[PDB]
Amino acid sequence: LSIDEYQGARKWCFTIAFNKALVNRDKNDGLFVESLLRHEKYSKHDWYDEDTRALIKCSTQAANAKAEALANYFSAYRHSPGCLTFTAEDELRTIMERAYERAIFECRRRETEVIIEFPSLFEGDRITTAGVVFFVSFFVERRVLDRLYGAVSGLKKNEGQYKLTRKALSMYCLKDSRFTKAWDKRVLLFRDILAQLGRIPAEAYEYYHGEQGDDNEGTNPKRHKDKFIEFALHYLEAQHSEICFGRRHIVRKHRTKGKVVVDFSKKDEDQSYYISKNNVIVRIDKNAGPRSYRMGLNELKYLVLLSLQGKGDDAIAKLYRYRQHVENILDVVKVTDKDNHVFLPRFVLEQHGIGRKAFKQRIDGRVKHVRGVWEKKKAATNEMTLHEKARDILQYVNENCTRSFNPGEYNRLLVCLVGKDVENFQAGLKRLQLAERIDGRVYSIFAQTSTINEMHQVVCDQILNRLCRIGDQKLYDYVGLGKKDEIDYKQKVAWFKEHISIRRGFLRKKFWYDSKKGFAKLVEEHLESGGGQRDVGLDKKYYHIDAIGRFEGANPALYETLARDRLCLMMAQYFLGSVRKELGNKIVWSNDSIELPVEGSVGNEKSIVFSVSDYGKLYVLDDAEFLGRICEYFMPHEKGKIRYHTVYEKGFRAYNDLQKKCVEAVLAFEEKVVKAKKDFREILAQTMCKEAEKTAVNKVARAFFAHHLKFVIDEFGLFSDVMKKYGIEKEWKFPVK
RNA sequence: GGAAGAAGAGUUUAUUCAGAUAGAUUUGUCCGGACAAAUCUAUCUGAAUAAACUCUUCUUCGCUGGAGCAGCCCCCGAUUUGUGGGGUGAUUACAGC
Repeated sequence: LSIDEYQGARKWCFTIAFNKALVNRDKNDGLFVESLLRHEKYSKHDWYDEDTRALIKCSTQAANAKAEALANYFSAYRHSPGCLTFTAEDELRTIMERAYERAIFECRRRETEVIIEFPSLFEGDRITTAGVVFFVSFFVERRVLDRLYGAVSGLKKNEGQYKLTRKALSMYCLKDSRFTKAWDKRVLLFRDILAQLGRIPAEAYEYYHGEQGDDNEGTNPKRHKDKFIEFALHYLEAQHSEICFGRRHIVRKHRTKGKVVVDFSKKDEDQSYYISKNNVIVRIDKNAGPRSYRMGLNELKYLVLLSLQGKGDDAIAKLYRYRQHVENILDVVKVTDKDNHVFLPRFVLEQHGIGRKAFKQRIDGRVKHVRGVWEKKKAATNEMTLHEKARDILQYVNENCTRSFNPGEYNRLLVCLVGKDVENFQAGLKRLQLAERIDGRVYSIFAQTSTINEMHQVVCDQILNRLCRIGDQKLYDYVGLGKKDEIDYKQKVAWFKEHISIRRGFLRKKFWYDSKKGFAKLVEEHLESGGGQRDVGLDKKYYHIDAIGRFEGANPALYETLARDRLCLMMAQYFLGSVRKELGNKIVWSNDSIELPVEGSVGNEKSIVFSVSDYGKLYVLDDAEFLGRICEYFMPHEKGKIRYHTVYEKGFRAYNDLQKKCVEAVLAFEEKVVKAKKDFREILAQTMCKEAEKTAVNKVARAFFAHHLKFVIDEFGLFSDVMKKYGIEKEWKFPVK
């Protein structure tokens, strides 16, 4: 349809389409892959062949150059004549044919019409408008593609074949609706954190909804375990760069047996952190060299809280200093003061003579503790599990035996005891008695008993009797105070220097010195003031018990579980608000919404409102200051909180209607001035207008070209009058619109 | 009616997503017309993360010496997890039979 003849001002609608394609490419380069993989990525089956899939995956970043080249040719009448023609040798021409064939086959699966072939062929090296619209189908949304499919293109003419042509070209296009990116890591963290935070604590579930006898996870779940540490470590890694915690892996007498090794490699996703009784290992790498420490939960929660206030990084610096200070103390142990005294462990201080304890007090402390443990075990006979009882009974036999039991023999005896086959135990005792490994007294005392409870009671009686016997050196041997020390001091000091740990409560004294408030008050004040502006979904019924006294009962536990849980809430926000880099810092959270405030008047009413799903990067979303500008210049009357859909449906239409009429006029002016005269603002430079006015007109043109507006108000009037000078005038009602 | 760890097989519970099917509202295109987007309300498939519950296979379950600056427990107080004072015959970033 005179595709080559179509030139000059008669064809300008492609210009804005390619300008939009450029800004879409700037937002995301992967849109090409997404459009090519629309039906396969989130679905079970792929109609693409393996070779076609390999071609699509390998073909990346080359197509955008071709798109940019075509945009330049369509943009200007002056230059770039040979861009349109392309060789059939190109692989892009192969993948286009494959995709078009698959799409037309899918449309033919609709068996309504097969009579007429849909035209999409490119004649030899040249490409028709069908090829151009098919190519620009990628990188754009549905509505712009429909507008370009309008009467501007000659294909729009309605026939019986028209509907199938509309479907085939639009097959690989993406709707301007959300199409939210959902497989990102941060979103999958946020959803699970919220879901787990919506669960009943165990202790409160035991009573409030507690049943006299006890569905399960069915209706109102119970959180069996707490996962505060896993989320806190993820947040700490995400926020800062230096910190990377240790991780554990498994790979492969007591020789060459597989033993877990703590390593700091981040290559494998399967690696899980190393937490054993609420201890972690941290790495601080900066400046001269790496360093490391181990920390408890108490110093972890304070740092996690400190980061959110915005002072976190400085705190990390203090950790870097800590080790050095300890070194100084090791030189001045005798000289230094009490504050440095609390830093060093016991054995270091004991050598200098400080903290020595009398032997008799040690004996008295040890013996009563051991006797209390053993008398508790006596009352706990039936309650304990078989695993504990078997070890308890075997301990007496192994202690009585003169020769240390072989590790291999231990397992079979443990299996025999746990199997309730006490006869095998008796047989083993008889076998060991003959060689005299074990005393015959144990065999005599064990023979009568027939149940594990009876044997446990017998053993407890013997242990209590032997503890009851008068003081002797055998008592010291049995309690373990008799052992001597044969290791030099220097090796122990070297080991201690190799392995250091942080004092408990170190962070709290440094900054919150004057504070009288506890943990909960400190969390709650920042939650109310800094802008959490939310509370956990659970009612205060579960987190407190009214009947029992406040201090009495299990209430001291739950009152803390709330105080930490609030912190978790804030962390979840950081995993969603950080999706966008440009905005997301000015964003303010409020009651399950996300609001972006625009000052405007001194009274703030120009705020815009997103939902959680809307903030997920739909194609409609953009940068920050452009929103304020489009609100200022267009639709001034509306005030108050505005749903983003209203701005989307109002401002963008006015912007497009203005821009099309502006660009067509400027192109016509360029053509006319080029004809009258007989790139890079050469015409505007030729104009007798002032250089400031040249800058104004080219700035106004390039602003509408780049889809962002930053020009001042006065420039548009100058552009209007200079355009009027050439004799072509049209009114767009831009100001006070 | 043994305990932890690993590999594997599943099972069902609650939130998200993609492609399709209807209803209302609303906007803009064409010579009253269909169409094109959107926001809510129901329908059908499929996919991913999390929690719990079964089954199969395997692996380890000892003794000696140093460490309690870290993790646990009792006194003493408290809108509560405290650089207030006393224990823990060791839980291990470890070394030897």
